[PDB]
Amino acid sequence: PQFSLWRRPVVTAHIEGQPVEVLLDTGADDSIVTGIELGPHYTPKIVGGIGGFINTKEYKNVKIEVLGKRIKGTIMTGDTPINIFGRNLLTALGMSLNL
Amino acid sequence: PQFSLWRRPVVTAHIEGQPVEVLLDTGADDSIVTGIELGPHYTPKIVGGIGGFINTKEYKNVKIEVLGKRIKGTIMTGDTPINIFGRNLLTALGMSLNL
Ligand SMILES: CC(C)[C@H](NC(=O)[C@H](Cc1ccccc1)C[C@H](O)[C@H](Cc1ccccc1)NC(=O)OC(C)(C)C)c1ncc[nH]1
Ligand SMILES: CC(C)[C@H](NC(=O)[C@H](Cc1ccccc1)C[C@H](O)[C@H](Cc1ccccc1)NC(=O)OC(C)(C)C)c1ncc[nH]1
Repeated sequence: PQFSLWRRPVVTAHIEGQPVEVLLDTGADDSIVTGIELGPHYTPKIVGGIGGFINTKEYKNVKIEVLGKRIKGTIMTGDTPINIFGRNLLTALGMSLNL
Repeated sequence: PQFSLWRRPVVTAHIEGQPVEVLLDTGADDSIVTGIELGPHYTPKIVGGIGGFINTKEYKNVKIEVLGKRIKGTIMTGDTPINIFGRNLLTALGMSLNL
């Protein structure tokens, strides 16, 4: 599809069956979400942005369904004020920025 | 053009004469640059990032040249880890996000 950017590109995705709305972020390296419980097998991390750093819980090989595609990829869960899908999940779907 | 998001979409902008590497960001409602100072006539703002709230200096009608275009926009200066061109300049340039 084409997101023209006059509204925030918010899309509904299913992460291991849970339904969540996420912002398609070209400015983020990772996809950080909150509100899904994915289990005790994570690698602890810390990522930065406008306002400072945040501790994350990284999970690899996660079943993701977003925009008619189904991919497997790394999602981080943490206290992020906005759910985000960064370039690691946008490249898996083959999305791109066009001029 | 098309940017495939495998590498961070950073380009060169010349904000009112001055050269700056900026990140093409769809997750951003505004554009915030650091390391340039645009002057005393600004309106203070607060915007929220991932680590929390920052204060920015907002300058309206800033002439910009990115890719082959000469546009005018609102640029904010503040404490960002990376210079970002958000949805207000991307729509001005006419860029889209596609799958
Ligand atoms: C939530 C994350 C995905 C996103 N942050 C990033 O993409 C940031 C952008 C950034 C660039 C340069 C310095 C600091 C931060 C990247 C992550 O913080 C850091 C970058 C970094 C490296 C070394 C020390 C400190 C930071 N990278 C990261 O976590 O993952 C990689 C893929 C590079 C290993 C962000 N963008 C906007 C708001 N938050
Ligand atoms: C470049 C900044 C503006 C950007 N922040 C935003 O886009 C933020 C965050 C956001 C993104 C997506 C969905 C909801 C909220 C919106 C801005 O913070 C705020 C909205 C807001 C203000 C006060 C309290 C709460 C929200 N917008 C803003 O200052 O600019 C306008 C002119 C649109 C009002 C950011 N920081 C890190 C990544 N993106």
